[PDB]
Amino acid sequence: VVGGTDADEGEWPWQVSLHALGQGHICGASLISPNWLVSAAHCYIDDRGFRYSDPTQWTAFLGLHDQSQRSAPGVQERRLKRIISHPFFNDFTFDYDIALLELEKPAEYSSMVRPICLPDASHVFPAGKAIWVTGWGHTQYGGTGALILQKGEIRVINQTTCENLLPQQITPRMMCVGFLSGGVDSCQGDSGGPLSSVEADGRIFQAGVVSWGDGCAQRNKPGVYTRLPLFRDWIKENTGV
Ligand SMILES: N=C(N)NCCC1CCN(C(=O)[C@H](Cc2cccc(C(=N)N)c2)NS(=O)(=O)c2ccc3ccccc3c2)CC1
Repeated sequence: VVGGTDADEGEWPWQVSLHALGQGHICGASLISPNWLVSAAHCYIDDRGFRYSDPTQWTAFLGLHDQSQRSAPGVQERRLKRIISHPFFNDFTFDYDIALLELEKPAEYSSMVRPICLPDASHVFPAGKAIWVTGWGHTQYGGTGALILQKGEIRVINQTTCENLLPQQITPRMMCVGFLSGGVDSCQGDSGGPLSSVEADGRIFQAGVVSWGDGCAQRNKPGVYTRLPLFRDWIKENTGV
């Protein structure tokens, strides 16, 4: 996260960290139930040197705050039993960049581990609404990741403007969130993480999945996120959630 600040410990109990066997933090995820997490599909694509699509190659850390303190009290470690990438995911356009990750064993709800609420299919996160992006990703484009979870406030951008800023790259499954001036934005390593939106009664709903961006925090290049409401039924059908 670029232009963010240290989050308070336990401030985002739904934020999860996904480590690949011997590679440390690779992507973020969100806890949505005792057994399921939501993340970005592009994080689980095999490459010639490593099988990122193999659930046994991952470890999820829930209730984590500092990457250098993965054993701290309250931090839960879990293995993945399965990775369900959206069938329509497109590695080239990044359309349908969303995945469901089944925990090998249930998360234990605590003050540091708690699911984020999921929005109904018909709900719309309005342009201009303040949203929170969190993650251990880079704090600067071409920089390095954060040890302490970072948080940043950004805003939903009008879909038409989004399409115009990134021509031939924005599908209806995507949504721009951030600022045209840049400054605050997600970045490498934040992919898979959730957008947290404070709703009418203070409860937090997931407004999207960190997916991609042209650089990080650049002017006129807000981050592109996978929308959530559009996948409510898909999540329910695949996880029972
Ligand atoms: N085979 C593979 N391992 N492929 C990995 C592809 C890529 C997917 C998403 N990523 C990004 O979009 C980054 C960083 C980023 C991540 C999330 C949000 C934002 C944001 N600005 N809000 C920025 N953006 S970039 O313009 O620097 C870039 C794009 C595509 C690339 C392809 C290959 C190598 C480097 C790349 C960098 C990181 C990695």
